[PDB]
Amino acid sequence: GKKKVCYYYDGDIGNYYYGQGHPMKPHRIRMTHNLLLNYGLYRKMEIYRPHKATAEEMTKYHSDEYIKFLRSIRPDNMSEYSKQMQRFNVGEDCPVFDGLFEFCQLSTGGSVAGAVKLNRQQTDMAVNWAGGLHHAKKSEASGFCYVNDIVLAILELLKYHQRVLYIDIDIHHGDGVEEAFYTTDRVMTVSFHKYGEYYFPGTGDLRDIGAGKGKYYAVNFPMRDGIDDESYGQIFKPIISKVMEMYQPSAVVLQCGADSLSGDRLGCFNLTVKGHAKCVEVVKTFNLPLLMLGGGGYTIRNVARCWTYETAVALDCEIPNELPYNDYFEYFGPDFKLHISPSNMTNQNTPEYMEKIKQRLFENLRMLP
Ligand SMILES: CSc1ccccc1C(=O)NCCCC[C@H](NC(=O)c1cncs1)c1ncc(-c2ccc3ccccc3c2)[nH]1
Ligand SMILES: [Ca+2]
Ligand SMILES: [Ca+2]
Ligand SMILES: [Zn+2]
Repeated sequence: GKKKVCYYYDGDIGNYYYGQGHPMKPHRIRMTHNLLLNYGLYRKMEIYRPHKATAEEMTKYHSDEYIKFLRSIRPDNMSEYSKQMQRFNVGEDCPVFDGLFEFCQLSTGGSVAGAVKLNRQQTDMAVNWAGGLHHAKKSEASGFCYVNDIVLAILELLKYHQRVLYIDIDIHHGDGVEEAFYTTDRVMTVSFHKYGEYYFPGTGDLRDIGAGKGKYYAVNFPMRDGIDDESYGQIFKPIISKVMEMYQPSAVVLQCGADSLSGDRLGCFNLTVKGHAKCVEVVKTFNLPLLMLGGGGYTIRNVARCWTYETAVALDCEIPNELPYNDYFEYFGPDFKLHISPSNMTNQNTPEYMEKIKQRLFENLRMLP
């Protein structure tokens, strides 16, 4: 029926600045919080402030060398660590900024706290919008991510769950999560993303299905520019339903990257908030312990709308399209509405392409015991 939702948020998260012109804007999490608070969602869920994850917690997946570098690097001592910066991919994409390590601790802290809270059966859904940083590697930062909170949270769930299902609806391929569990059947990583012609991160081919004991436990749905609600909607439920039937998981982690929305400054997809939220509703019908994370998103007004609505969906709460007054009301102009309209962009994904990729995916799903 209606489930218990635990929400994680640190009031300071919005103060971390990546640098002038960088598209990663932590302020989008404070806009999200302010919007869902202003709609009255605080009355229906538990709000918790996440702890600052320790180097011990982070090293359950990451190397000590990489975590020690992260916990010591600063804009002032930058010149000293020139070699280490290159080794760990800290530079233009993943800059060195004031409070970098603290930001990682808060982002991670909520994901691991949600996994613990779910493990103890104290909640049915845990939400951490500051998490979902799917590109971070064992000893390397990548695509604005430094610590892979998702991998750490999955490692936490694996303590009480034999099989965990990871679903990634960000526009980019969830490389870091896929790589972490590429050779195990204990975690199945299913990712829907845009693919081809030097599009970040370069990975996510349909033919990438896992290795060793993890062969057939890595699923990838490569899409082209312009995918709409209708096209995405016809593939998501059938793939997820088959993955549930064959894989039979006991816990689910769903990364909700909003960079797959219409008009995103870094994305080329054309989903609306109702189309994006349809994925949360689909996953929610299986009534399995669920951890909901954030991820991509540069058009911060659309990110705030999307995650406010997906929190409402998780609560089975109907909220009006008319936006309530809030601390960032001017960002949502000139409509001041919660829902967004799709653009006139061409959907390169022909329905036949969608059905062909889906067919090949189901072939691979037949290979599970
Ligand atoms: C959407 S924000 C997000 C939030 C949470 C989790 C994930 C994401 C995400 O999708 N991250 C990946 C985004 C793509 C990275 C992509 N980079 C590359 O392709 C390569 C880099 N090095 C070699 S190739 C990129 N797209 C735009 C820029 C960019 C633009 C302006 C900048 C101005 C200042 C400084 C840096 C900047 C980086 N970089
Ligand atoms: Ca994805
Ligand atoms: Ca796997
Ligand atoms: Zn992304």
